[PDB]
Amino acid sequence: MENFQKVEKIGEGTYGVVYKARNKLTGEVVALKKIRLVPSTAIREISLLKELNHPNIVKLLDVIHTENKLYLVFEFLHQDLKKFMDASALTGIPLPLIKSYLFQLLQGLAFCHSHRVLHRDLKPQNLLINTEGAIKLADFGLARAFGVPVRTYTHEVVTLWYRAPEILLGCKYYSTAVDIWSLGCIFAEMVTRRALFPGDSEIDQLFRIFRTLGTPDEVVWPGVTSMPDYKPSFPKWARQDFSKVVPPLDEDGRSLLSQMLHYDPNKRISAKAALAHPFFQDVTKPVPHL
Ligand SMILES: NS(=O)(=O)c1ccc(Nc2cc(OC3CCCCC3)nc3ncnn23)cc1
Repeated sequence: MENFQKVEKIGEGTYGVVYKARNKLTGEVVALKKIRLVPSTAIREISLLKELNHPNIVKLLDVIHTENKLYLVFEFLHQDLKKFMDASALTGIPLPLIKSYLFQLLQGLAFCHSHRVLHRDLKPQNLLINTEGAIKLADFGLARAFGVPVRTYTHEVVTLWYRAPEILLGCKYYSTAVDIWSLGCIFAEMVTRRALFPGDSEIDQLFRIFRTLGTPDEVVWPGVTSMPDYKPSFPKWARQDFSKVVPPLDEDGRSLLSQMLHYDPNKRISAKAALAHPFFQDVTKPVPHL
């Protein structure tokens, strides 16, 4: 900590407070995360994350494990997608910039997924943007290293809006498909300027998904009915049209979105396949206003 002069609180992250800080010796401006907790397995896992380098992954600069405490030092980025969505809500983020952002995030996912590393907790607050038009994923890999709690150290409720249905149904093992689900949710929210599934409990989250995509059954999701938290008693809603769900989105975007939101994680499109989808045929990289 003392190697760093705290500039300001960015805010309270999943695992502890996050600060903009300056490296008092190198001049480097960084995001400093204190990890609220020791454990040798978290140490070796975090150490593996140091090598997982990609232009759309927030760079982990250093792990500081001193005085039985853990700090992570990241590349600093000045804005998150939530702030940027809020800032541009009168008109929406332009479609070419949505496409650029989705394309870059899928490249980041594809890279981490090829190394068997998952995010598990994608959300506008951990998608970070710069002035060169780049978008980057923050906190990749941390969930496996430390977990995902219900509440933060500060009692802020962790959001369920981007949680994949297999998680809500009590899947014990997560696949890369959970990140594709979240990213699809974020894609829809960029387009409509409304969260897709703003649940405020697990059942509310599940039943919001169900009311939009239809209650899943054995037809669309082989094995759904034997999942831990599946209840035969769930109401059986019918699916709605994507035309009604994400209106302005064109037929390519709707078609991609549909594949990122398949119930069965095995049927859900991979980041690699999604990058080849016709939706990206005219992708470009605009500069955002910021
Ligand atoms: N002003 S802002 O748009 O809210 C914003 C958002 C994000 C940052 N930077 C940030 C934030 C961050 O974690 C966030 C997660 C959500 C709670 C606040 C900390 N991790 C990071 N790694 C590199 N930059 N960085 C700075 C400002």
